[PDB]
This record gives sequence, C-alpha cells and structure tokens, in this order.
Amino acid sequence: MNAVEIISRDIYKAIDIQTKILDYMTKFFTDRGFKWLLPIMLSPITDPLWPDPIRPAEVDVYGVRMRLTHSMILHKQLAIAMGLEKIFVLSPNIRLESRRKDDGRHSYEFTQLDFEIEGAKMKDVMRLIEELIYGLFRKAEEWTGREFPRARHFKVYDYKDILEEFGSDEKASMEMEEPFWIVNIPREFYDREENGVWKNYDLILPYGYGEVSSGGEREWEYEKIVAKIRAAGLKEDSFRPYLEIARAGKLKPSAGAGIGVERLVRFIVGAKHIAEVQPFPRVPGIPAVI
Amino acid sequence: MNAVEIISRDIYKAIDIQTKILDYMTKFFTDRGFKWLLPIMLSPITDPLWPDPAGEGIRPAEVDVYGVRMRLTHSMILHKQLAIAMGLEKIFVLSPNIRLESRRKDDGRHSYEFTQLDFEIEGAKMKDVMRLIEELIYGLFRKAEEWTGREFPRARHFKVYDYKDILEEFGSDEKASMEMEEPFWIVNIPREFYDREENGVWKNYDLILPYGYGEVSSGGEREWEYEKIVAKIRAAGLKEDSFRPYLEIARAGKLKPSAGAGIGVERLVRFIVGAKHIAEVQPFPRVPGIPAVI
Ligand SMILES: Nc1ncnc2c1ncn2[C@@H]1O[C@H](COP(=O)(O)O)[C@@H](O)[C@H]1O
Ligand SMILES: Nc1ncnc2c1ncn2[C@@H]1O[C@H](COP(=O)(O)O)[C@@H](O)[C@H]1O
Ligand SMILES: [Mg+2]
Repeated sequence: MNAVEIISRDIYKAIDIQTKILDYMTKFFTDRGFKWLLPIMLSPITDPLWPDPIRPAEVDVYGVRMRLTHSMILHKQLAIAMGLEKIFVLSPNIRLESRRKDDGRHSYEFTQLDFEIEGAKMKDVMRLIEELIYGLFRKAEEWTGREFPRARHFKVYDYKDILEEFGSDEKASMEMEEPFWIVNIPREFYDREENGVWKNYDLILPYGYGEVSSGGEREWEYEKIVAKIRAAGLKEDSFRPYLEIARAGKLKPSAGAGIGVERLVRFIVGAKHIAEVQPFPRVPGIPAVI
Repeated sequence: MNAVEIISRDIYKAIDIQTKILDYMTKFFTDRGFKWLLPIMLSPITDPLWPDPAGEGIRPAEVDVYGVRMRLTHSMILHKQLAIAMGLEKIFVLSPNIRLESRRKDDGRHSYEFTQLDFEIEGAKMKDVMRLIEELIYGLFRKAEEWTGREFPRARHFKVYDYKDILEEFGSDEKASMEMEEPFWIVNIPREFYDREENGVWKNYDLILPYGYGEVSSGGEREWEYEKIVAKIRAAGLKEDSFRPYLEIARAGKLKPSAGAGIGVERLVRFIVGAKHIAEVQPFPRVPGIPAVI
C-alpha cells in the first residue's frame, strides 16, 4: 500500500468505536481515583521484554544513548515510589519485532492503557480488569447491536495446564468462547515470584483474537531484583537509576497491568487484521510509508 | 538531579490537577463529536518546525526501522491533515512530541518530551478555532477556581494582536506575556508550509498566557493545494524529499481545507498550579539540553 492507498481505506466506524472505548476506559480509571499520567518515549532505562515466552531502538539525546519505550513498567514502579498511589497512562510503545510476528495481532507501534496500584494483589487487579471488560462488553452491545461474551468472571488456567492441554496460548484462544486468564508465567525480573510461583496474569480473548491484557505483582526488594537480572543474563548497568532507587529501598509493593487499546478495538469491531483499525498501519517487518 | 532526588519531589498536587485537566479537555472534545485518535511516534515524515520564529531549526531525532530511516514525532500536524483526508471530520489526539531543543530554550516553559492535545476540523476557519479554544479555556479556568480555590482570568474572549504589531510594541512575545494580565492572541505569523497564507496574510494564531507564562496553544488554517505547498517548501530551503508521501497525497488532490491547533498539556498544568518551571509538573523531567537520568 502506497500513501494514497493507505488514506483511501474506510476506517470511520473503527475510529468511532475507538473513541467510545477510550472514553469508557479513561473514565473507568478516573472514577476510581487513579491519577492520569503522560507517557515518556525516551529513557536510559526501559522494559527488557526478556526473558519471555529483541533489543530496544536507541537514539542519542545530547550525547547520551537513550532507549525508545518498550514499555513504561519501570516508570510505573517509580511513580508508585513517588507516592501517587494509583496511576494510569495511555502509553505508546515501540517494539520492532520481525516479519514472523505479522500475525494480525501485532503492530510495531501501539498504545496500551498501563496502570499500577500501590499495595494491590494479583486477585485485586484481575477482578478490576474483569469489572472493566464486563462493563465494556455490555456497552459494545449497545454500540454495535451485536452479542459479546457474557461472563462476569473468567476461568483461570495455570501456564503449565495451557501448555499441557492446548500446546500454546495460541491454540487455546481459538478453542474458547469466553475470555480466560493464564497465570503463573515465568518471565521478567519485575514480576513478583514467591516460592516458585509467579504472581502474574494474562487475559486472553476468545475466538483466536489472543492476549488483550497482561500484568502482575511486582518485586520491590533490591537483592531479589538484582538476582533475577543477573540470573537472566541481563546487564545491571542497563537498569542503573532504577536499581539505585531499589537499593535505596524506595520501591513499594504494587500490582498492575497493561491493556492493548488497538487489540481491544479490533475485537469489538471484529477486524481480521489489527492494521484495519489503525489510520497509519505499523505492520511488523514492513516499514511504514506514512 | 539524580534518580532518588527526582522521586523524592512532591508533585502530587500537580498530578491531581493534570488528571482533572485531561478529564475536562478530552470530554470537551468527545462531547462535540470529535474522534479520539492514538499517537504515532515514528514516521518517514514529521513537522519540520521551520521556518518558525519560535524555534532555532532543530532536526528530528532519527532511528532505523527495518533498515529504513524514521523520524521521531516533532508534531503530528501532517498526520492530522491525513486523518482529515480519511474523512474523520473532527479529530483529536493526546500526542507526545520529542524536540531536542538547546539549553537556550530552557526558559521554564520548554521540555524536550511533552504532550499536546492536537485537534483538527475539516472546513473550519481561524475564527471558528479561536472561538472554540476560548470556550474550552474559559470553562477550564472556571473549573480551576473550584479545584484550587484561587482566582483565574475571567475573560470569555481574548484580545487579538498581529505578530508584527507585537514586535513593534513590546519587542517580543515574551515581553508581551509579561505585561498582560489575561490571555491574548497573536495572529498572522509567517512560519511553516502547512499554515495557510493568502496574499501576505497568514491565517494562524497563538494563545499566549498572561504573567510571563507564555504560549499555551498554537494553530492555523491549512494549505491543501499541491503547487502552493511545494512552492513554500522550496522557498524555505526545505527539501521535497523530506515530505514525499504527504506530497503524493497532496498531488492527488486529496488534502482538504481544515483548521486546528495544539494545546500544551504540561504548560497548562504549570499555569494552573503556578509552577515556576515546567519540570515541577513532570514526574520525569526532560529539561532542554540536559539528558534525563530516568
Ligand atoms: N506488538 C503489539 N501490537 C499490538 N498490541 C500489543 C503488542 N504487544 C503488546 N500489545 C498489547 O499490550 C498489552 C501489554 O503488553 P505487555 O507490555 O507486552 O505485557 C498486551 O496484552 C496487548 O494487548
Ligand atoms: N518544548 C515544549 N515543551 C512543552 N510544551 C511545548 C513545547 N513546544 C510546544 N509546546 C506546547 O505545545 C503547543 C503546540 O506546539 P506546536 O506544535 O509547536 O505549535 C504549544 O502551544 C505549547 O503549549
Ligand atoms: Mg510553532
């Protein structure tokens, strides 16, 4: 698609739905006393996205190598350390994944509504996301006149049982008709692990649409954080100012999640490919024309 | 300042105010039938920010994506015009920008990363946009009195000055802001190719805050005609090559007359909390010429 073809697509209904979704979700959080933060796109530190079942793009800023935002996870933990209590942000992310990830669900630029709550536990956040999704689905039925999944609470699968029964979260999505949780997934250092149990969670949409939200409780203790980083083969100086805050003992227990906005729009409009809900497509492996 | 000093600052009140401002502004637009778009951060093309009397001529930060040069968003102006070309009629976006301005721009009003609420309206004229901004600002200031218990400028509409006359009377827009006690408009400012120019008159506008706080909003009617646009690019010494896909759209006759503006969120927060320096309202400061530690 050249530039003219890109702007010649019909996208009005998807954008109409997107506007209603953003209105609903931002209000959901401000109604519950969340602070609305603005994003950052450049920092000496960012989410490594590893280990996880790709290097961040970099640019020089006044002589210092900065990373483009993979995700604001570390900055959300810092906002909690500043005592903001409950926060969310509409955060753009840049993830330059390969052509292989062009599966209809991935974009190399996207936005997630990313939130964090001081002191929250995994079951708190999951219940909160269930409340958000249930309400959103009921409204979407009014917006679109179509029927959406009806459950107030979603089945919870352990990561292991998903690999056991379906082989992958992929096959799982295709087989289900309700959103479902996958919990206890070994991954990045910031996610809390206790007694071999990872206190984290992914919300998977039915009908093959795949993951829509992901989060967890956080590690906040210096020794434990550095251990997981070293163990993973990550370099500590990639996270220096963060670890300095951790060493100072200023990180606080918290839990949160990110919700992929375009993935949600795609589900509600029922679009075959995520690019169809984006005015300026950002397809993995295909550098954007505009 | 270092990481621990940053996280130790007390900015709860500014963030509480920011939350109320974002709630108010986004509702203002959706209430009026505007569509809410998500931002783009990388693109082959971006706002040149030049010519522009308010800038020094910075080049966008660049990064390769699958081997192809992309520019980090200076502003989404060209993308707003393309959204209008897609028939979305009335649009807004909370758009983060990256502008690596020099230390000379560290005047308390600039940050090298910031967000603007950027909006565009198909068919609108400068008077329509200016009046909509007045409606938004007046209503915001009335709410701010309740949020803070302090007094804010009460004007329902703001006075209008030509740029040329500002220079003559005050010497600069900075001096003008220091002398005024209510917000005011500066219009007819020769600048970038996308602002509409007709027989020597630029159809554009900056909202300036009083008490030295400076500019908080800027916009204009747009050019949409290929030959007019190309001539302005060439006259400024810019390169058609830098705007190739946009110029393809323009050559095809698919740009439409429109007008819009951007409103600096952090600048507005700063004004309402009375902060000396914009860094005081940002959880992670981005001070011009100083690479941030976090
Ligand atoms: N490449 C991508 N394209 C579109 N959406 C994404 C992408 N990666 C993540 N998301 C969304 O953002 C959410 C948070 O992702 P994460 O930061 O990876 O845990 C996911 O649950 C998805 O909804
Ligand atoms: N460097 C900056 N730091 C903070 N806010 C800015 C900066 N540049 C522009 N703004 C705000 O964004 C609005 C739109 O800017 P512009 O795209 O330059 O017309 C301005 O009116 C300011 O309120
Ligand atoms: Mg300007």
